[PDB]
Amino acid sequence: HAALRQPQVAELLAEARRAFREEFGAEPELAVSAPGRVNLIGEHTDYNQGLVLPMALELMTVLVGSPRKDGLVSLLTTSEGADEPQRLQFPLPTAQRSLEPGTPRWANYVKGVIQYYPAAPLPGFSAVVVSSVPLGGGLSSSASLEVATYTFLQQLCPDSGTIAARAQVCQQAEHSFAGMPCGIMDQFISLMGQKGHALLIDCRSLETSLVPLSDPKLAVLITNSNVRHSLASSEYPVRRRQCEEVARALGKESLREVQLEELEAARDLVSKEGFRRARHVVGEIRRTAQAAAALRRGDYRAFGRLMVESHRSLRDDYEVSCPELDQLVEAALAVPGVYGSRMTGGGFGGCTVTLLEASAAPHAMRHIQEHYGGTATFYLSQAADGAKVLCL
Ligand SMILES: O=C1CCCC2=C1C1(CCCCC1)N=C(Nc1nc3ccccc3o1)N2
Ligand SMILES: Cc1c(C(=O)NCC2CCC2)cnn1C
Ligand SMILES: OC[C@H]1O[C@@H](O)[C@H](O)[C@@H](O)[C@H]1O
Repeated sequence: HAALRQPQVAELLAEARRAFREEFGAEPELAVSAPGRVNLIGEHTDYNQGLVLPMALELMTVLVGSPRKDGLVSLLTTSEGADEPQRLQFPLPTAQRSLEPGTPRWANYVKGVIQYYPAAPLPGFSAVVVSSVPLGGGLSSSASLEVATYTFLQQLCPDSGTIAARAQVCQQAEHSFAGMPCGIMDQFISLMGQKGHALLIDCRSLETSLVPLSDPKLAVLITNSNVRHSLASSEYPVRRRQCEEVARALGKESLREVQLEELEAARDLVSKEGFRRARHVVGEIRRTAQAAAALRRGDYRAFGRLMVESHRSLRDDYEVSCPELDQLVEAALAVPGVYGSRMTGGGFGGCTVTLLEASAAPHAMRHIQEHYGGTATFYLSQAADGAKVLCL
C-alpha cells in the first residue's frame, strides 16, 4: 500500500500503438492525450457560475488512430474496467441519422463528442483508447476521454473556436450521452492544464488564471475511497435544481451574485435545505478566492485550513460527503505535516485531496489506510499538462 504507479505518456503511447498495429494491421497516424483532474477547492461551484481551482493530473487517457475513407468509426479500448464489448463500430452521424447512447457505455463518451463536434467535414477514423485514469473513480475519467476525443477530431478536421467552446461540446456529450449534467470544470481543466500549475477558473466569466503549484517540499496526495454510492449519480442533478430554486427565489441570475448577508436576509424565501445548499455555495466561492490568494503567496498552511472548511461545508451544508470520505479526511488531518484535506469532485464516494509536506507523504499513506475501514488507493501527483497531440 504505497502510491500507485502512474505510467508515463510514453508507456501509454507504446501500449496504444501496439494494440492498434495489431487491431488494424497498420501503424496509427496520430496520438493525443488528455488528463484527468483533482479539484483543490471550489466544489459544487462551477454550475453556480462560481470559482474553481482544479489541477490536471499525471493520470491520462490516450487515443491513437488514423482517419478512414469510408465514413465509419471503429474503436477499441484496452481499459480494464471498461464495459463489454471492448470494440464498437458505427457510421458517422448524418443530418438524417444521429448517434445514440447505448452499449457499451464507454463508447457513449466518444459518440457524444462526435455528435456535437462543430466542424465539418469529419471523416471516419480508427482509434485505440487507453487510460490510467481510474474509471469512474472520481478523477474525471470521462472528461479526459471526451477531451482526448475532441483533441483527436481537431486533427481530423480543425475547428475554429475557443477553448471554452470545446469544453462545452464535451460537457454536452456528458449531459446527452452519459446522462450526467456536469458543470464545466472537468472538461475545462482537461483542456487547459499546464505542468506545475493549478488553474483558477471563473465559471461566470470563463477567465482562467494559471497559479504556480510546484514546490519540492509540497505534495498533493489523492486518496481513492474505492466506493461510489448510487447517490453520486442521482443526487447531483438534485443539487443543481436546489441551487436554481434558491437563485430564482432571490431574483438572482446565479448564486455567484448572492452573498451570505443577502442569503440570511432572505431566509424565509427558501427551504431549510435550500438555505444550507446556498450557504455552502456562497462560502465556497469566497474560500476559492481566498485559497487562490494563499497559494500565490506560498501560504500552504492557510490553503489547507480553507480546504478543511470546504470539506466541513460539503459534509454538513451541501450534504454530499459520505462516511467513507469523512473517515478518509479525519484520518489525513491527524497526520503531522498535513496542511489540509477534503473530498474532491462530486462526492458520495470517489477521492479526497490532501495538501501536505512532501516528506509527510508515506506517513499519511500508512495512517490513512489503517484508519480506513475499506481499501484505499493512493496517487501522488504533480500539476500536469492538459490536452496534447503527437504526430506519428
Ligand atoms: O460507470 C460509469 C458511471 C460513473 C462515471 C464513469 C462510468 C464509466 C462507464 C464505462 C466504464 C466504467 C465507468 N466510465 C466513465 N469514464 C471513462 N470510461 C472510459 C473508458 C476508456 C477510457 C476512458 C474512460 O473514462 N466514468
Ligand atoms: C505534451 C504531452 C504529450 C505529447 O506530446 N502527445 C500526446 C500523445 C502522445 C501519446 C499521447 C504526451 N504527454 N504530454 C503531457
Ligand atoms: O465540484 C463538483 C463537481 O462534480 C463534478 O465532478 C462534475 O463533473 C463537475 O462539473 C463539478 O460540478
